[PDB]
Order: sequence, then structure tokens, then C-alpha cells
Amino acid sequence: SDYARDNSYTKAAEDIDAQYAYSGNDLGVTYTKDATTFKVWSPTATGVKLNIFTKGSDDEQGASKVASYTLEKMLVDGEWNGVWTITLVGEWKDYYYTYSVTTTDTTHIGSDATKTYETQDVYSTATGVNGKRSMIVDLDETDPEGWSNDSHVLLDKSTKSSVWELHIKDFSYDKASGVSDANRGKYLAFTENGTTLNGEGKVSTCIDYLKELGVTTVQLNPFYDFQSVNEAGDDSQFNWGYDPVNYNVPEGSYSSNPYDGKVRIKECKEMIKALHDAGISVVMDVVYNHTYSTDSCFQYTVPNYYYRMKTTGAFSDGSGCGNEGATERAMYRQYVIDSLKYWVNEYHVDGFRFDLMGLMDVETMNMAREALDQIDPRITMWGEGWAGGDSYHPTNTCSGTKFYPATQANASRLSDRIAIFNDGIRDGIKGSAMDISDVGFIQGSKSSAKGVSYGVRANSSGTYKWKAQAPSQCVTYDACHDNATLYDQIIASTGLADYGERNSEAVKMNRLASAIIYTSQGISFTLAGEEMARSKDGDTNSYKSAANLNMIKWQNVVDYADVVSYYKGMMQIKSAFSPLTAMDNSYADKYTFTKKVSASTNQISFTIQNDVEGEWNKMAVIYNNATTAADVTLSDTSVTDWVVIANGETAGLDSLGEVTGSTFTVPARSAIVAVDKAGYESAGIHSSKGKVKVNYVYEATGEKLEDSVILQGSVGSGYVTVPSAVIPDTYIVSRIGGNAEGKYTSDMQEVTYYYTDYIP
Repeated sequence: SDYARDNSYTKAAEDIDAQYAYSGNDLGVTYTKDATTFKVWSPTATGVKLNIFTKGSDDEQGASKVASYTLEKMLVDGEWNGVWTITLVGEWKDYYYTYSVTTTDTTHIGSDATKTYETQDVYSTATGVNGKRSMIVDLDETDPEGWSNDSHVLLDKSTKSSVWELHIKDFSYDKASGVSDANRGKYLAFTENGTTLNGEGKVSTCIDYLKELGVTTVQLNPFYDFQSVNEAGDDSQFNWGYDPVNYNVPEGSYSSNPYDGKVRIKECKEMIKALHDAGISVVMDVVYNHTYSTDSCFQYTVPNYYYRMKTTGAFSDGSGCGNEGATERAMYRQYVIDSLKYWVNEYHVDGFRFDLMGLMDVETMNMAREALDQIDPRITMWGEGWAGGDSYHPTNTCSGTKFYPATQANASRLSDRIAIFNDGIRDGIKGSAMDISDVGFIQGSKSSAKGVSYGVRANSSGTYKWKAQAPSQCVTYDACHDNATLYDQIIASTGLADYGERNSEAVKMNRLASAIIYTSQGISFTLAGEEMARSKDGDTNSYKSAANLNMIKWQNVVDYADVVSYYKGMMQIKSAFSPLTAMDNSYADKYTFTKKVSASTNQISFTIQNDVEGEWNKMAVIYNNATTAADVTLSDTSVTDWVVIANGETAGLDSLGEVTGSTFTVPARSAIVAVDKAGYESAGIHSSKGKVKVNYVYEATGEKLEDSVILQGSVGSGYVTVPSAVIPDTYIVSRIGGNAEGKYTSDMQEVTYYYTDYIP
């Protein structure tokens, strides 16, 4: 819910915006070898004092207060524009500082009831430990080697993306990642090429694993400066980071040395450079909708201005943390826009994800979208189109237009290149996020088939709980950092095994969900480690749980190499068919669904008439969430010869069979993807990945104890195969044919685990 209220705080802030608004783009430190400059926009302040130090804290050896100066009012044409400036002559690099602002609030300008605060610069670019002290860094110095040649690694269309939502700690915090001792959980785990599981050199991990999996984007969890982890305390502290402190300053606990401010910048840039060199785009999660506490730099500089104030004087609780930034405000809007531009231009990020996007206002988001477009329009923007609580915001914004929250309901006003995370498809696929045990479509819910069928088109065709101006305004996904993981939800709802423990039926549902996400329009978005069945031990909220519980268990790239390969093949499927990555609604009417989109059906099916030259001319798709195989007849009978390219066992770009007519026998809880034979033969799209088939044969009779699984990978890359974890303990591998480990050769290989009786 949201309400439009006006009060004394809003009127005073509007007057401030009308009079004192500033647009010089040079607030904060403007360091040069000749002289340093400082600027603080605070109309309500009676005086500002700058305090230079030598160490970002008093507990560091050699820490001492250097000097204090007084910042005087900045005058243009004799009138005050709200800023306090001072120039220090001489060399001042690496010198910390703070401000001592004596100020009233917005409603009491000119009165003598001031209060004195000591505050880190709102525009801090570098900070000592815990971000409580600024620093005058020379940013040109912190560029790693070859940084001048780094360029944005951007998609041509954000719908082609396969976003990998990766937490910087979890990426490498496991000792099984094989990363050096000093770099487990930092920016620099991303710069180490040649990593492997347990350093054994057999199967890759981390960055080489990313190049293998082919993800086109990686969305990094909050690595701006945040509060909830002590940058000087225990190294095992984990926190997503939704308690922002310094937006413009990289987080400190992800660097080898947080006490020095150049080190965090250097190492963050190093990580971004590493990912850009891996050909993988980088997407920064941002949280401009709130700050850690109201005792912030914004409040200490201009109280009650930068936040939305209720009529009673309390702060609005729309974000659920006790406050919420007033994005409608003439200077906070400019702050957010300039912070986005600064992150992009300095740390070479390629796109953003706005937490609780519903709080921000549509006009501000259109302004940010236009500003990022002015750099490069392929910079991807998206975010959660809701809010955490009741928001009380002004009736208008600083520009004079009405105030509209950026919600899913307002997606019609919100720009089409600002995707809204599709809760509709998320719950249609795997169930409502509010309950971990809820049963979605994949688990067997017939009713959610409507949600899945509408989300197949990015909700941009028709209306189910919301609508998108285009599929480019939809992030097709079923999991992210928030709430439980896909495999967690599947296991919890099925009740077949404990969390993270491999289960064949749950793996089938996971493959089906991957097919649903990767044959749909819009942006494909996956939780990092979602292919390998990542599990948080079922924890529905892990924002600050154990780092060893949130870390990616890198044994899962071996234990779930078949699921990794299914995902890696579905990615190729989606990238090899233009309708599955169309930005606009040109292909909305080609989806000749077999049943009504609103039908509660166990087996979803449809077909896509592609029109791009040199590609498959048609595809079928049949999601069969039933416990038993079911024959599905296509209402589109214009094509009767087909070449399956995915099924319940393996997925990819290679013919897994052929079907005559238009009737497909779809296995239980499994998807089928086909293509027209003529188009397949004429296009020439073919999988260059090697393959391995791992059977599990009871030796005495030749019957299979468990189904075979197909592994996949690039030709020339290694692999490792293991006995299936689902075979009972009463069986013992007596022999293993073929290469139980090795590399992927262009010609298919095989491995057979023969079994016999055993007494555990």
C-alpha cells in the first residue's frame, strides 16, 4: 500500500528544493595535485568544519588529528546556493577527514535550535575502516594494470541474458573452490584463473567454471559500503548488505586490507576487470531505497530532507527498516542518478538491480534510465516492483508532476527497458515465495499452469496479476537471493529427502523449471549455483546466516554435473531461437498454445513460428508436470516432422530423436522441446559440446538400478563422474567401464557403473 500525504516536512523540503537546489556535479572531494576542494550541500546548516586526519581510525598506529578548517558559504551572484566550500593548497592525498555540521532541520531554517553532528561525507568515494571516515584518494592511481583497455561487456539485448546472481563471499568462501588461502571471500577470488575443485586439477570452478557454463551476466549482491559487517572484526561475518552506508564506496570486508581506502577500490576494480575479461557482464545490486539508520550522513547534513516524513514526525517505514529515502526530492534524485553514473563510469559496471523498486518513483526511474542511456542504452536496469510496507509520500515530485510508485501496477508508466521481477512466473513455476512448502506448477499444481502459460510470454500478452509493456520489461525467473532456492522449495514441498541431498524426482522438477525459464520471453535470471541444485539447508531467510551455510558448495559441480549440463544446454537452446529472446511483442501471436492460457492443465504445450532467416522455423514445447508420461497433441498441425532437442534426460542443440505427426509422448515431470525437421536441417545449428553417458547397471542381470544421466561440456575440458547418490546403500560398485574421469571428446563417450549385492 501507498498513500499521498502532505505536511510541514514536505512543504519545507519543497521550498528547499525550489530555492537552494544545486546542480554542479562537483560536491564532495575534488582532489588535484595542486589543491584539494571540498563541498557540502546543507542549506539548513549554520556552519561546517572539516577535520583532516592521518588514519581512518584512532586505533591505527600513527593516527592523529591533523587540522580543522571552516567551510564558508558558497555564493553565486551574491545569493547562497546551499553549499559549503573550502580549498586546501598543497598535497593532501591519502588524508582522511570528516565534517562537523551544525544545523537545524528543514522545518526550522534560520532558528537558533541547532545541533552539532560529526558525519562522514555523503559523497564519500573512499573511506577508512567501517566507512566512518572519508579519504582523499587519487582515483587515477587505483586502476589495475591495463584498466584503460577495459570496456563494458554488454548484451545486445537484455533478454539474451542468463543472469547469475552471485554473492562475492559465497563465490569462493568454500575451501573446495581451490582458491588461494588469502582470497577466499574477497574481490580477488574472481581474478584467479585455473581454479579447480579442491585444487586437484580435474574439474574447474569459479571463473573458469563460469566460462564453461556460458552465463552472459553475473549480478553481484550488494558490494557498496554497508554496515552490518565489521570491517575490522571476524573474517567469517556474512551479510547480504541491505543496510547501505556509503553508496559510492566499495564494501571493505571484501578486500584484503579494509583499513586502507585505496585497497578496496583497487580490488573491486580488479574483480570487475576479471569478469569483463571472462566475457561476462557485471550487474551491481543497489539499494538506494533506504539507509542503515536515520543517524546517517544524509540526516546529519540536512535532517528530515533526504527521507520521507510522516505528519507525526516519525519516519516512513515503507522499506521495513524504519526509513525510506525520498527519491522525489530534487537533490536526492540527483544523488541517486549521479551515484549510478559514477559506479558505471568508475568501476565499469554494466547494469543495476534496484531493491524494493516499488518505493522509488517512476519519474525518478525514467530519469535514471535516460541518464544511463546517455552512457550506453544496453546498460540493463531492473528491480523488485513492490515495497516492504505502507509508504507515505508527497502528492507530487520536485518537477511538479504527480507521484507514481514504480510498482508492477505502474509498469504501464514505467519504461519498457526497466524490467520488473516477475513474481507471477516465479510462483507459477515453483510456488509462492511466502511459503517454502507451497506447491507450484512443477511440483504438480494444475492451477499454476495459468501463471506458467502467461509467464511464457513475459506477461506482456494479456494480464495475469500484472502486464509488461514488452518482454524486455520482464525478468523471467523463479529464484533469487531472497526467500528459498529452487531446489530448496522443491525438496521442502515434495518431502522426499533432506535439503541439498540429491533426489531424482526433485532433479527432474529442477530440469523442468529450467526449461520453463529458458523457453520463455524476456530476461532469463537464475540464482548463482541454481543449476547445481544449490541449497541453504532450507533456510527461508539467510540475510545474515552462517557464511559456511550461504557459501556455494562447489562439490555440487561434480555431484550435479548432469543438471549443470542440462542448464548449460537449455541456455544454448534459448540463445539459438530468436522468439525466445525477442525484445518486443512481435512473436506474441505466434505462440499457438494448445489449450487456453487460462486453463488449469497438467500438460502445457505450445509452438513458436520463428521468422528469422537461417534459424529453426518452428519449435514445440510441452511441460508435462504429471507423475506419468502423457501423450500431448499439438493444436498446431502445420508441421508433422520433428527433431527433439530436449527431453527428460538431456537437453541441448543435438537431435535426441524424431517424431512423426504432431503427437509427443512426454515423460513424467519432464519437458519436451522439438523443432521442425526442415528448419533444423537447413539452419545448421549443432552442438559443439562433447558428451558422456553414465549408466547404472545391476551387473547380474543387465537391468538398470537407476536411470542414466548425460554429462556435457566443451570439447577439451575435463570432467568427473560419480555413482548416483540415489542408488540404495545395499549396492556396491563392483566394476566401472569406460573412463570414470577424463575429458570431453567430440565423439560421444560412455561410462557404466556395474553393481552387486552388499551389506552396509
